[PDB]
Amino acid sequence: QQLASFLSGTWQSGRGRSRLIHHAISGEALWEVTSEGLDMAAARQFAIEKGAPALRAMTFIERAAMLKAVAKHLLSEKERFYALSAQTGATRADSWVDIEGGIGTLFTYASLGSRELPDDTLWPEDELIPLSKEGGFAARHLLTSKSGVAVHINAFNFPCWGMLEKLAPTWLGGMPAIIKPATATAQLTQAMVKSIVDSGLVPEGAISLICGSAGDLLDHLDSQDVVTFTGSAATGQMLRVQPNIVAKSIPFTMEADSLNCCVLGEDVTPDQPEFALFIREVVREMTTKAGQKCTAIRRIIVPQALVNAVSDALVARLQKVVVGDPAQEGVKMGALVNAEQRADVQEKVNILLAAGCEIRLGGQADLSAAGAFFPPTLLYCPQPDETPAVHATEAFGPVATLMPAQNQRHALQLACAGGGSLAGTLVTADPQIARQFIADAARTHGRIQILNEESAKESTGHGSPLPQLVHGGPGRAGGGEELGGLRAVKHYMQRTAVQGSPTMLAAISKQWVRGAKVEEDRIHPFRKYFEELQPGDSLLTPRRTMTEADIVNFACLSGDHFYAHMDKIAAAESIFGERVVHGYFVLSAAAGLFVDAGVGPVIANYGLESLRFIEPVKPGDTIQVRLTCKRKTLKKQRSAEEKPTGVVEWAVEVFNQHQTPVALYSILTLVARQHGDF
Amino acid sequence: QQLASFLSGTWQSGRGRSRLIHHAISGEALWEVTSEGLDMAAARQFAIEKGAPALRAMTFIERAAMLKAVAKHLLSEKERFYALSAQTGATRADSWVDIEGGIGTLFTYASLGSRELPDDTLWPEDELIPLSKEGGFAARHLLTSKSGVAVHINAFNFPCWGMLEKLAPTWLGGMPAIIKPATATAQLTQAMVKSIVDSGLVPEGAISLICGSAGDLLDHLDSQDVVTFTGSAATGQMLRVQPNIVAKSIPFTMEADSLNCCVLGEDVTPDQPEFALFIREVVREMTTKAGQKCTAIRRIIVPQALVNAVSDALVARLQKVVVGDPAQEGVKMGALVNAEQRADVQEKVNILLAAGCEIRLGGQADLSAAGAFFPPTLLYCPQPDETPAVHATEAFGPVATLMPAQNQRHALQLACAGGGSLAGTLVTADPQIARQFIADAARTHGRIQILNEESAKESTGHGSPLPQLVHGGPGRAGGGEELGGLRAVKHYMQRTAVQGSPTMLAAISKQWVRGAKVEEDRIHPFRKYFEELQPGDSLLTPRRTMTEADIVNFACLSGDHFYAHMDKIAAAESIFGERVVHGYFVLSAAAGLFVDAGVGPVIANYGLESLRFIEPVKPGDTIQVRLTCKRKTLKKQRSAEEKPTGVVEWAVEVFNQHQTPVALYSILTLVARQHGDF
Amino acid sequence: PGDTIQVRLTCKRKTLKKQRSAEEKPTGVVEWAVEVFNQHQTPVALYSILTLVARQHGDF
Repeated sequence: QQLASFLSGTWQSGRGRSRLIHHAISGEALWEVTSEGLDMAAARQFAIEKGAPALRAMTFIERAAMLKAVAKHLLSEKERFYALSAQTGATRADSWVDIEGGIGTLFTYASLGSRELPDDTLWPEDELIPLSKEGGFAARHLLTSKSGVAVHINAFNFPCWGMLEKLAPTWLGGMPAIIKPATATAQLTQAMVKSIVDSGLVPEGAISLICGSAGDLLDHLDSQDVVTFTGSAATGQMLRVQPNIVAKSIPFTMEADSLNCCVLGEDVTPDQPEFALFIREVVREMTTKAGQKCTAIRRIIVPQALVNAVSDALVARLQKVVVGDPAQEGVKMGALVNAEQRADVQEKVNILLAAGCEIRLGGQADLSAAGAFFPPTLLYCPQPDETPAVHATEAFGPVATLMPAQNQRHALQLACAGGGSLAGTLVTADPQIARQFIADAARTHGRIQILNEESAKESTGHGSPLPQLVHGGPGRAGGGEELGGLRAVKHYMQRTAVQGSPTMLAAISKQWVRGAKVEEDRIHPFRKYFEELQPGDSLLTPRRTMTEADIVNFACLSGDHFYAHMDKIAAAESIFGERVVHGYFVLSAAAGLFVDAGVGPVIANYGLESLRFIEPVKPGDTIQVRLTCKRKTLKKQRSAEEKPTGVVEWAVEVFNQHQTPVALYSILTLVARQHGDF
Repeated sequence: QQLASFLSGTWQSGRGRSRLIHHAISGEALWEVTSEGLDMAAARQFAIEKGAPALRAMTFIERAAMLKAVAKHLLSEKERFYALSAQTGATRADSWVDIEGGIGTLFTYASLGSRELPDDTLWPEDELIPLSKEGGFAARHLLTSKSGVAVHINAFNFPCWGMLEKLAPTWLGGMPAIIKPATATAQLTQAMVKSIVDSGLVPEGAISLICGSAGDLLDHLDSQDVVTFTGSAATGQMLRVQPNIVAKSIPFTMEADSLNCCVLGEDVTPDQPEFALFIREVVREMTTKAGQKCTAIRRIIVPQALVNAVSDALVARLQKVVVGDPAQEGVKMGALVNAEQRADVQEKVNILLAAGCEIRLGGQADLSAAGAFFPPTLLYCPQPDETPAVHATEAFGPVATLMPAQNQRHALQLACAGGGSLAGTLVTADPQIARQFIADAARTHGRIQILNEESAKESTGHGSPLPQLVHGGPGRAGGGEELGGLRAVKHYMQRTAVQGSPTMLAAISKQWVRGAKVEEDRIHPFRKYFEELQPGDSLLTPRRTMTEADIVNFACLSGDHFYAHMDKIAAAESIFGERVVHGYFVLSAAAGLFVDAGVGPVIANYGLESLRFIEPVKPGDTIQVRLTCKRKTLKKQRSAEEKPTGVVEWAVEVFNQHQTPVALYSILTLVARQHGDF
Repeated sequence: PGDTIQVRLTCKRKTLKKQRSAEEKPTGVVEWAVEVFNQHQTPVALYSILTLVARQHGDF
């Protein structure tokens, strides 16, 4: 039964050398996978010529909506993916974390994209940077989608989450994706790809899949392509030195095997709840996914005195875990994905034992059984500082080593001795211990969780990588970063400093910037609908003279009698030298000047972005307000009856009678739209 | 005369194979450089053991102050550097751009560090990310200094700017630097290093210099080290595939040769000022530094009709440039740095001519003269789309090629055909042309300037890389990024997502976060000095009942009679369903509730960071304010008489009678300090 | 209290004023009818205001 790969817009399979996908439980070969003789250059060309322009033509809002629609479509058909994930030897809980994590990642990226990405094909990331005394020359940073292709090479650990976690920012960045999943679990990935292709929610060529060898795809890539890799250190190190990749300076991101630690604080004792939740956390991370998650705990660092206690409390809890076929009731842990994986894990355990380690709970597995089952294994290292192999060798299975520490600094040294890790946990109740541990060991771990009684109530766990947080680490972990929210998007884009006149930068950004040309229409901007508004549509308001009465009345009404406003004697000795107008009164008076009272397209204010008071305002000063449309962001209608609205940001500039700016800030608004989009 | 290298805290030179530094004008060998037999592992160990902890112990404010002090010290001794830069064959203008650019970079990084980096050894980059319904589990990103060493390998182009542009963010990131300058101009770099070492403003081992070969330093590096490279593509590609670098996943940044373009818009005509300033820009970039700056213009893309005009206007302007010894009056352009450089430039010119190019102004140089002089050269390509060598070969000298374009899209294709560039210029007056050009060609250029009449008045130039903007580009440009303001700092740090209870994250960050434990002292927080304040010091204010009178009075005083507040009929048909209290009145009433009136440590408000109105406030609702100290930032005294002040950020949470948060924002304040620091 | 007022302002009459000199600002008298209604559209106030409005073109 050939596993088809989707490339050049067609489902096709290769001929020649084939690799077998076996059922993890049954042991029967149920797929064979090959891509020999398929034209990889044609696949790349197809993705570039039509997928990439179609994605680039879409705005970020449209791409976020496409992600949301794809997330809903995939969620509707989750049962198929559950059935196919059962073939990988994962329980319902493991399939839940994989599939729902993937779909949750898509939802989260869609929400983030909708909330805080521009309604444009270009992304101005920062505010204008002044570079001249007159303000005739400035610059700002843009992010533009790369015109090439993103090549994602995934591991077998998360066939579905591992795809969508890279696919969501790749698509949100406007880049077509070619996905090369790990062979061992490729059959699952294909199914989701099929769904997406059959959804008709994506442009043609926006997604391609290669089942089997990548052939010579990496030899056909150019400067505008990117490569992401997850798997063994050796394979990624081989790919990093690819002559074509190094010649064209192609961005290459690698995530590799990591020795994730779990440090027990010296403040905790067996009587504390911290002890119990530490044992529970370690066992959960060891047993979930048969410890085949890249964030599973491999090293357990505990105080010397506590060792003999912990070694008991784990084993008993680790004894209750039942390893078997997840279909039958009473199994809480499945099997590994492959017999080859089991042999590898056994080899790693044997290496650790040969390098001075003691079995606390069984490390020998049956290397003749049809199922790829491995018993929960706990090892012990009496000399952690004299055994380097415990800090270099990791078993990609339900295997962890516990080691003693002293004086809370030896623990930090042992945590840092990993040579770089993806995740770390410290279990403590003392804030100072947490501070010291982070300050000394965050440089070697990409994620650290401080687990206490308060956190454990709703903690998503040590091993679950959330889409709002970075997934990566230095050194042995590979040196990549992923899933850092919008950070990930910026890996599929080119950052360009654009210099020039503010007017030119405003036109380039399709956002008004300080010092740019404005349009005054003689129609008040708040009376215009979202569609009639343009960035640069501006109003110069009537003036208002600030009086001593204004200071007194605002201080009375607000209750703020701060000495700088209401005490002459003290204000004489202040930096200003006399009593001044309240900053918030300047803001309030400005609002009075520019706001149109009538019922209109403006729905709500709801926001104020970045307020600085530059110059004091004195009685007898006269303020004037320039109100300019800065940025427009359409909001997709969540239903059919909802009022079609858009987010409009307005730059407000408040000047005095000398035209010197006294207040500069931005307000957010909701403006009603004439035309909806269901 | 041996050129000493500063490593292991000592000035020392090597023995054996030596390379000669010649005077660019005279041609006499005046230095010889060698580092054979010097212990590179000892240098690395020395930098790591004492330089790195000493830098890491310092806060960002202290490190910014160290940068500022070093900048002032270097500026005091600039004449020595001018005299030594004269030996490199650079004019006073070129030496000015190099030395003052370097010192300006140091000043700018110091200012940026002082303004917007925390008063701590850790850097929380973002706001708290909620990850639970109760708010018991959250996460935020920290940046921590790497414990290793930064190895900077620089080019001969900017011996001093090229060092300081990397040194300023490396030190601001808390990382020791080992600098390997290009041999050809190493004598200049050494001098500045000497000054720094002799300043006593830096910790011991915070800076090392290697003059000559790097030996086997790259074989001794670990996961916590970083490498930056500038120079030829071949050398950087060789370094990228170093077995030790690829094994330990050591961050490697490369900047390589780029074919910087200058596109002339189709809207411009010879009668327009745009034409003149285009000619002036192209000639300036060609002639400055004898075109040895990495951002010099190499390709000139002009409309077909304009070609014969431009080809004339350039040549005449290019004829007036006098090439000779800069010491004698009437030379506006110096020589190249080396005879080897001259031979290389001549070889590249000959390659271009062999690949179908025509001389418009002389390309043949005297390869027997003592001085490394090269005449200003202008070439012409009749078939730009049929000659690939014009889009791959660059001459690192005063050489540029002009080529025709058509229909404004062929120009964009030719600009993108460079395969990635550091800088690009478009000369135009039409905003739509600028928009199209950016939208289609920003993905292949790291910096683009739109040059018009308005910009040219104070434009710093096409070739000058400013410290607030990114310096880098994809593909042929190397794929690095540098000088992106604080972005650069983050390349020398590890980004770690820290998860846990808000209380633990507040302790870890030394900044109060939403939902964390607070301290109520029964002393009002505004009455405490900066030193007595702690993040988490909080006050729960008295309550104030919002009334219809309050709405009317605030609308009257401010002048804002928006229908949502002052019209019952319209407010009935709004989303809220009845008239509500002004958001700014909620803000003003909150200020009245928490502000202490008395003369005290609080000096000014000056700021409001991020305001969102979550829930409407109705008449008969009662508001209460929780005011908490969020972040403290000490300000270094610029003089001895200045009042010692610090920036304190306060989180303000305004609730209604149901304890539901109606306003969440942050205010900035200046708080006086008891103890100054001169 | 609790009534909501709305105002219709309409130009009622225009009366040009002859310039007495050459430097005087050319102005005209404009009368405006003001109608103030409540939420039931029942008129609660009816009156006229006088105004001086500047002219673009004078007549010496």
